[PDB]
Amino acid sequence: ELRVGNRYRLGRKIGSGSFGDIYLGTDIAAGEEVAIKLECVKTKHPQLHIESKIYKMMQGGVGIPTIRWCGAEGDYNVMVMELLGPSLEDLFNFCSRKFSLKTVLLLADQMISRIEYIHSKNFIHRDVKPDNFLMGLGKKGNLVYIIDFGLAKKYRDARTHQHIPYRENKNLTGTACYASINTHLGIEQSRRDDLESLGYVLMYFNLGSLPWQGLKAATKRQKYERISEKKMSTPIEVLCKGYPSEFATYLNFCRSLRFDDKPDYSYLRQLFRNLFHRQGFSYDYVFDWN
Repeated sequence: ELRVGNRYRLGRKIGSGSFGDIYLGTDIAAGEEVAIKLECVKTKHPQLHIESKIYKMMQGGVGIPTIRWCGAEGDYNVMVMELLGPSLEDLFNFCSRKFSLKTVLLLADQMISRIEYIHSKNFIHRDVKPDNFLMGLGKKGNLVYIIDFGLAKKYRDARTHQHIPYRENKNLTGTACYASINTHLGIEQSRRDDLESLGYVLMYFNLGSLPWQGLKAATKRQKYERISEKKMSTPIEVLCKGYPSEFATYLNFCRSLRFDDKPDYSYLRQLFRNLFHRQGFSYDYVFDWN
């Protein structure tokens, strides 16, 4: 029987992540289902070990999955991960690509907090998108988790908190559709960029689409140019027309942050909390899918 170590039976592919695919796993003894990420070792720049280290530095945070680095069985590096529930994109689809305002705001409160927590541990995520947020299981089915640290980067020194310098970006980039304007301009990402991307995710949930999705017959690398140009030419006020002004205020705030600023996470959450409460909502974790 093909197993990881002696413990995790390997199953079918269940998805993709940064730098490697994900397969279903079954603790032969415990019966518990896990996710197993595999990275081919044939590369001069391996990433999965680094990613496992970041997860380990985040462990114990609310909404951070538990992982196990297992080193290299033959041609693959192996990381075993807590199996979570559906992603927010999956749940958006279960909801026929319509979320209520209450659900968007329930999600927004937790997603800002998840990003704040990563930042508190000295990293930026750099690939904020719907598929990297997933709901927990069972008791923790009301908790939003954030996943995938393969593109994450330290933005400040752990001992001195000296911020990384403002420079042209060197590292690989996340999805074009949710990238910040600074990323399109070739500047190193910092805390502000993670939060700006979250603003595009929230407006995606509000709209069902973003105005820069949908593309032209081209080289694909042109396709990135198309997304960049439409995003930069679309004012936040046009993007957010017809939705509560807090979504536009949120995005303007993130765009106006200085590179090394500590974002006012509380302000951003409070914009949405006071909107949520003005509608008579309660933070009772009853999402549309419940």
